[PDB]
Amino acid sequence: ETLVRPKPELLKLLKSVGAQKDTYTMKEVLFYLGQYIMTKRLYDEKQQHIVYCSNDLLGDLFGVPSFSVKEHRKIYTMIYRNLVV
Amino acid sequence: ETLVRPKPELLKLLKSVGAQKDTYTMKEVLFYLGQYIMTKRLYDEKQQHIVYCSNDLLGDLFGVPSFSVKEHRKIYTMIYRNLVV
Amino acid sequence: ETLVRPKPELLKLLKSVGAQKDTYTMKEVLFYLGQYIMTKRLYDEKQQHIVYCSNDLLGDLFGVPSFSVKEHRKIYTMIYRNLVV
Ligand SMILES: CCOc1cc(OC)ccc1C1=N[C@@H](c2ccc(Br)cc2)[C@@H](c2ccc(Br)cc2)N1C(=O)N1CCN(CCO)CC1
Ligand SMILES: CCOc1cc(OC)ccc1C1=N[C@@H](c2ccc(Br)cc2)[C@@H](c2ccc(Br)cc2)N1C(=O)N1CCN(CCO)CC1
Ligand SMILES: CCOc1cc(OC)ccc1C1=N[C@@H](c2ccc(Br)cc2)[C@@H](c2ccc(Br)cc2)N1C(=O)N1CCN(CCO)CC1
Ligand SMILES: CCOc1cc(OC)ccc1C1=N[C@@H](c2ccc(Br)cc2)[C@@H](c2ccc(Br)cc2)N1C(=O)N1CCN(CCO)CC1
Ligand SMILES: CCOc1cc(OC)ccc1C1=N[C@@H](c2ccc(Br)cc2)[C@@H](c2ccc(Br)cc2)N1C(=O)N1CCN(CCO)CC1
Repeated sequence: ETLVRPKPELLKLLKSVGAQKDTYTMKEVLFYLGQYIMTKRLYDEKQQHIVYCSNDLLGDLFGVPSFSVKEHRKIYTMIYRNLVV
Repeated sequence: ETLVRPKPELLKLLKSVGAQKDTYTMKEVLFYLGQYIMTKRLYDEKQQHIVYCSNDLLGDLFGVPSFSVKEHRKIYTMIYRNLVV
Repeated sequence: ETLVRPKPELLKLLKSVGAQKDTYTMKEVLFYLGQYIMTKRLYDEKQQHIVYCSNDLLGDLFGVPSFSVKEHRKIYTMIYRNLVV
């Protein structure tokens, strides 16, 4: 049980999909992020592993137009930058 | 910020010297244990780096009668078992 | 409470971390030196117990490129060379 504290904007994001805490485990962070992408359909209708986030609050936070769910380190890094760490 | 959550006993120990939260960074955890040990003089006054936790809550929580503050890995481990981690 | 007087060099250093006295108590100093090192990020990233001070005033004061926080007398010996009396 290793918790993290998301910054104001990220916490706003997680909370838009049901999150209710201030600190979370990374597992929870990724879960909520996953749900958010799926819910707002930021993934490519054709190939679901490609995420197109430009034009969304998510794009702002990750600072990239798109990314692959395979790029784990890149993903951990983009989340990192959004952590009161 | 990387937070951990102390089990009830460790949490009493921590709060017995001033702690006021439920989750802490390991830096804050070790800071407090430091104070607890100093405030109760569990350290050997003839070798200040040796800690004798025998017959003390810290001893029941760490499962050792003594240890050196130089055994970092050992200390992180004894602390791990007292974490809802 | 045995107050101590840090030479000009070291005295100026402690100050940089928000210290306000010409004399302190070892417990106070070490706490600050620890703060200096940490936030200054002078420790090996995969072994926080290793301190790389070269390329820093601290290395000057101690006269060492690096050292381990486990080297206790050495850290005392080094601070005793930075103290009046
Ligand atoms: C948004 C679509 O994401 C996927 C697409 C895939 O296409 C084949 C396969 C796996 C995923 C997927 N992997 C998950 C994940 C978790 C942590 C890290 Br680090 C990386 C990836 C996790 C995820 C979490 C956060 C972020 Br950011 C990106 C991906 N995650 C998911 O969100 N999904 C939703 C889509 N489905 C399809 C179900 O058949 C699989 C799981
Ligand atoms: C999300 C996966 O994270 C891990 C996976 C690991 O697999 C080898 C090992 C360690 C971690 C881990 N390291 C933590 C961390 C904290 C600060 C910085 Br700077 C860097 C890393 C911290 C972390 C924090 C932010 C980010 Br981004 C990535 C990792 N963090 C975790 O969240 N962990 C470690 C503990 N475990 C379960 C152990 O019983 C869950 C995952
Ligand atoms: C209780 C005895 O404490 C010491 C005695 C020493 O003898 C020379 C040297 C260092 C310490 C000391 N080191 C600190 C520490 C922090 C993290 C890890 Br992991 C290990 C050690 C930290 C500590 C924290 C938690 C735990 Br468990 C053990 C040690 N801690 C302290 O509590 N200190 C700092 C050093 N001095 C200054 C006055 O003599 C005594 C108090
Ligand atoms: C005390 C320092 O610990 C680290 C030092 C590192 O060196 C770079 C890297 C990662 C960590 C680190 N790993 C985390 C962790 C959590 C669960 C498990 Br199971 C294993 C490891 C978790 C941890 C939890 C409990 C215990 Br016991 C030991 C480590 N955790 C941390 O405590 N931290 C705090 C310090 N930061 C960087 C601060 O600038 C990194 C993460
Ligand atoms: C800056 C990192 O320092 C450490 C790294 C360690 O790595 C495992 C373990 C213990 C310490 C540590 N020991 C403390 C200390 C106090 C008096 C003397 Br004599 C020697 C050491 C004291 C210190 C004081 C002055 C100087 Br010089 C060097 C170290 N002190 C600290 O500064 N810290 C701060 C960081 N934390 C992380 C815990 O998760 C541990 C304790």
